[PDB]
Amino acid sequence: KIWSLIRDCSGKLEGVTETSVLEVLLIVSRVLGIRKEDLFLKDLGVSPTEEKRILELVEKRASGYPLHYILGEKEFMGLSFLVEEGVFVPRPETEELVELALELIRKYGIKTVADIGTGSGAIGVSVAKFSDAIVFATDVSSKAVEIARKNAERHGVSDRFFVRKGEFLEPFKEKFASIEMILSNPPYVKSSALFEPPEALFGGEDGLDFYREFFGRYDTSGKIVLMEIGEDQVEELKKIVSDTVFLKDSAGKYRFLLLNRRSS
Ligand SMILES: Nc1ncnc2c1ncn2[C@@H]1O[C@H](CSCC[C@H](N)C(=O)O)[C@@H](O)[C@H]1O
Repeated sequence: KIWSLIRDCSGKLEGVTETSVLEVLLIVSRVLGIRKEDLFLKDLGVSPTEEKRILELVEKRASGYPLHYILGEKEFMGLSFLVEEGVFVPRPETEELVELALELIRKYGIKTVADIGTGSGAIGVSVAKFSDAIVFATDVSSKAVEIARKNAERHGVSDRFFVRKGEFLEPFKEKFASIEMILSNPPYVKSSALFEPPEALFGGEDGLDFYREFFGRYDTSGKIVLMEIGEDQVEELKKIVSDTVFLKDSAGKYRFLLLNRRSS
């Protein structure tokens, strides 16, 4: 059977994953070359090369290597984002930033938006696909820039999502002024601490370098700045940026900084 294979592949993963069966289900679909809902048909056996690939990938995973890198894909705001080693894998917590972002575009009629450190493009691509905004996106990784460009093509929004390599908004200076809302899910981990990129997790000794450099260099008058943040960085953020508000996600951990300097 392939349902035994499935059940043995998973015990192998009551390590790294809490959701071993589902991760097995997904690794199986991907080798068999199939949509996940096809696993249920009859005449669904898995023939060698196949069974071969599955324990292969299955153990590459018991190790802690990322599922989504194996899968080549991660769903975020209901969309399929291509991901590969070198790109940060979108996290569920971040969908919250986007829905808050969307509520903001509707509330104000915002038309131009930026997404600092785009990664796979999860934030800006979703904002583009689900609103009328135009989005300027940046990443220091040329590998993120690439994948993000394709995810934009992949979702029909290359005409409203532009990514440029470089840091912060340095590559879009010509556009700084016209930008109404600045979005980011930047590195915020105490570097005073895994297969995702360092550039993407680490925020210096205290995990704030990113905000210190940003609110330090950019004049934000007239703009709405919405950024994801570490659970424990509120009190210290209140001193780099004094007029910000701070929201909790669906869980109750503070997760977002909102600095609304739009007017009237
Ligand atoms: N100063 C900086 N300017 C622009 N991008 C930066 C940067 N510092 C880190 N990055 C980028 O920030 C991203 C952080 S990970 C988050 C990626 C994506 N926004 C998501 O939410 O899934 C990485 O892709 C990294 O390349």
